[PDB]
Amino acid sequence: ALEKDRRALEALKRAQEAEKKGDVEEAVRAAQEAVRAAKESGASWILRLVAEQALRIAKEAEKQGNVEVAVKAARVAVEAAKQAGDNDVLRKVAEQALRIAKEAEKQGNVDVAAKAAQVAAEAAKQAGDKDMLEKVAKVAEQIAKAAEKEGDKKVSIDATRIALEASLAALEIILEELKEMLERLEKNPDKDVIVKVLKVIVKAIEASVKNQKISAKNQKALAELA
Amino acid sequence: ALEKDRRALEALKRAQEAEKKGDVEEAVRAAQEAVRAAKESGASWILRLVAEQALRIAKEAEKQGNVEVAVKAARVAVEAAKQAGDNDVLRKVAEQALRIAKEAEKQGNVDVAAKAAQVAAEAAKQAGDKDMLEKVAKVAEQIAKAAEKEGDKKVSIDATRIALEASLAALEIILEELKEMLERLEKNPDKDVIVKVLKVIVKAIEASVKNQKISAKNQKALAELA
Amino acid sequence: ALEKDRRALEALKRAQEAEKKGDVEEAVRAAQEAVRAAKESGASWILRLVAEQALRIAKEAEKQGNVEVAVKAARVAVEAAKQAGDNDVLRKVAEQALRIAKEAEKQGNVDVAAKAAQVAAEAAKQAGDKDMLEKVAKVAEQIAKAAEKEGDKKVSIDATRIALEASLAALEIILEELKEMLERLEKNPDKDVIVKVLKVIVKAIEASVKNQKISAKNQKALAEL
Repeated sequence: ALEKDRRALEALKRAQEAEKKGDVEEAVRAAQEAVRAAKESGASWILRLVAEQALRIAKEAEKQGNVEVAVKAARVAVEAAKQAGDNDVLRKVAEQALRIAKEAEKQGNVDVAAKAAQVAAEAAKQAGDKDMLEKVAKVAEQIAKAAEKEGDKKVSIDATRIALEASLAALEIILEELKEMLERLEKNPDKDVIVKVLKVIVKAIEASVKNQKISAKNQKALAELA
Repeated sequence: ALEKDRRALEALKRAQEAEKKGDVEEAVRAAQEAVRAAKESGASWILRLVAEQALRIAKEAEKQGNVEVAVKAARVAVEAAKQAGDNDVLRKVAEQALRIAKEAEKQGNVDVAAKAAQVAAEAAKQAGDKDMLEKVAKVAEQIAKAAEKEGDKKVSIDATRIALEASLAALEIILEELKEMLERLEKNPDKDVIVKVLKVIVKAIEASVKNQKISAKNQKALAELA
Repeated sequence: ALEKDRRALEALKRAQEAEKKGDVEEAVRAAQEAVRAAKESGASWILRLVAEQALRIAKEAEKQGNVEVAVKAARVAVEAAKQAGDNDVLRKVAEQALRIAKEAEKQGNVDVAAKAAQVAAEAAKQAGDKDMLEKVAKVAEQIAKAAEKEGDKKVSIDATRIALEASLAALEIILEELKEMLERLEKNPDKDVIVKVLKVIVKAIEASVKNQKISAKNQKALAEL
């Protein structure tokens, strides 16, 4: 709260050596202790550095391939921002985790591509971004179809699960926006408000039908296993 | 009339004598013979007794614990109340089975608890009580969450299946209520009727999201099996 | 031409002579050769002729009562009409594959009935007929209930999967009709257009509930093992 943040800054001082070099071993070890010691302190002012530093170690991990360790750095980034409560960094980690997922898809590593999609769905859910959640759901659907071609089934089933959980979360946000527009129509009836509510109902039916579309894929994946 | 029916009332007295003597097991065996002879006669009047009588045996067990015998008596009650067609008794069977299911959950027997939550669902769907069907789902979710901690995974799948079939039955009722409101919208196109139809659609979508969220939680219970 | 091609035309002629003879069984074997060679040509038409000819083999196999051969004839017709387009040919196959499904029923062959319902759901989904896809999903439900009464559980799971796929396909088509109705509401927003949009919204929710009902039964079958 007040008397243990200095232990994290010195753990951040032992972390920033990976700027001149490209070491990922000491970068993930320092990121583990940084996001850990900062979370127990509960000081959102030290969580803003470890979250931004994790974006710096994940950006360098994105270079030179290294997608296997880039997701481990984005996992640290989302854990720091999830407990801090900042909505802007969660949107940046979500968009950056999508790159790690699309890169790992090209690298042939669907396991890392799925793990990067989970982090992308992890930050987008907590931040409440409906446009990002549906995007993570469609990226996880491509990883699932890619794993189906790779004959993996291990990641394909987990990729549909992330696609379903991401699209289900976006369906809740649209549902909340529809009930916010419903209470606005109350005590204020108008043809312009009715049209605005009808447009949200269509968006909700669109997110529901796509959610059932992903739901049938996850049942299809489970049916191939059993 | 007087045969294949007198045998039903004799089984009721054989059950009534057991309730005062004890051993509710023998009371259910008599109530099982009663509902069998009552269903053969097809008299809705005798079916209301064996239903309300078997309900009494279920409450006799509740104080004695023995939730295994309570569900057997609640299944006889819901089977007799279903063939009779009296929704008042079916609404009482649903509430009593929720009690047995919550007590079997406190006792740790989540298997009997799920069987009781199934009996509660059977009664609430036959009577057409959406407010009870949504209530049954809440309990069947609690039993599923309870089966998660106990390690009994087969019950967790069966409990989420029951929470799904209850939410599904509630969605059909709201869908029927929506088609009646759409029927009153075809006649007299009015701004006030539109607001009421818009109000039901949001409730139908909100129930659909709750059903797809229960379905997603059920598929999560299926993907956990290694 | 001559090479690669023509091999399908001569196979179709052998099929036409087999239809005149009424062997039907051999007619499917030649038609299988014809649709494979026509895919090698990758040419519009030819396939269109193989699709329309194979339908006739499936029609005369209904008169013969050989529903087993009829589902292979419709499988070649749905595979040829899929590559050639012409959704009126696909709609013609789905109508014939449902007739095969009902004829496969009642006789007792629920496995072939499931194969016929898949073909009907294959054509109607490609053509985009929600009224046929809904009709395929209802017949696939009749196969699943009958497969339970006959005792074969593997066919019952396959029948519910086809029922869900044809029901999910029709739900996507109705969603597109609703999006088109919403865009017409944005350009002309008044009471009468709102009434028609709300009428489609009810049809979209009614299909969504019927799709979730089949999804739950497929999950129940997946809960086993």
